[PDB]
Amino acid sequence: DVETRLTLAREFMSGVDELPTVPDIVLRIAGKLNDPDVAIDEVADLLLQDQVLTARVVHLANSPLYSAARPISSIRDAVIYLGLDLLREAIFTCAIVDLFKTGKGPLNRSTLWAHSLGVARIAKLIAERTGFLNPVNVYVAGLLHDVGEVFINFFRGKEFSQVVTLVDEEKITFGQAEERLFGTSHCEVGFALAKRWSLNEFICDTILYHHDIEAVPYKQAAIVAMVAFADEYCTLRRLGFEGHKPVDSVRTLLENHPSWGVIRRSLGGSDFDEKLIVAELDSSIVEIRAAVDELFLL
Ligand SMILES: [Cl-]
Ligand SMILES: [Fe+3]
Ligand SMILES: [Fe+3]
Ligand SMILES: [K+]
Repeated sequence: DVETRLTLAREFMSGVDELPTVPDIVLRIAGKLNDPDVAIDEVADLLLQDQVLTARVVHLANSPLYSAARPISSIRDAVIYLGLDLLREAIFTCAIVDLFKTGKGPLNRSTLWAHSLGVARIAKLIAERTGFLNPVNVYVAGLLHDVGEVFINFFRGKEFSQVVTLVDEEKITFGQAEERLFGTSHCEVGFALAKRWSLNEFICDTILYHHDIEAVPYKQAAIVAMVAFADEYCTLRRLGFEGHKPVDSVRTLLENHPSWGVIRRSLGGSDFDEKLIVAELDSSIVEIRAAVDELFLL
């Protein structure tokens, strides 16, 4: 009954007069992720007129995670030092942050952003460790995964207020509370939204299926599997808000997570040890959380 939930999701957006938008640069970048031979200076040139976006990009570029110890002070430095993929990634991040800032609701702006940035970054780490060829695509799917909660929070806040208090009082997940109160969730709303924005279906499906990887109706589902894992990981390691049923052992859950099999079926040649990946994440999650929390203050 996804169409029932998808129909309800579209009706839920109908009642909003002015719907959120994303910059053309976000859609442009989203569209070009698979083209290895784009000219870096063309990408760089997109920032030229935008002093605010430019300064944001130089700031993220200079962060340890992007730069290491090398000082990035101009955009010219960022171009030379980041290269095409990390530059697309940094620009995407610095432009999409306006979506997460431009509103208020019952959940704090910073809650949704920090969780989304965490998911993006962890999902990318997984992409890298499992040999996935275009990890920026996983990053972008990750950062957008909960764009539906952003919508409900900012645009149907009066209503989301009730989701929050049902969650806080009966200790169910946001997705469960949404299902009960609205008959649809941020998965379906986020899908409807991303479809309205003309985002590729690899992103749309990640938004739709990220709370149950086992629902994806096709075999090559690496990105979704990566972001679903990253979301559950973040939620279980203090980088989230959506809630989770009680777990006997988190490490064991993460080690046995269904995404690992989905990634292996999608990437026939990839050899990885999910035990060591979970261990690595756990060893760096305090640092990851610090970096996330510090980048932009929303
Ligand atoms: Cl739809
Ligand atoms: Fe979610
Ligand atoms: Fe999430
Ligand atoms: K503020």
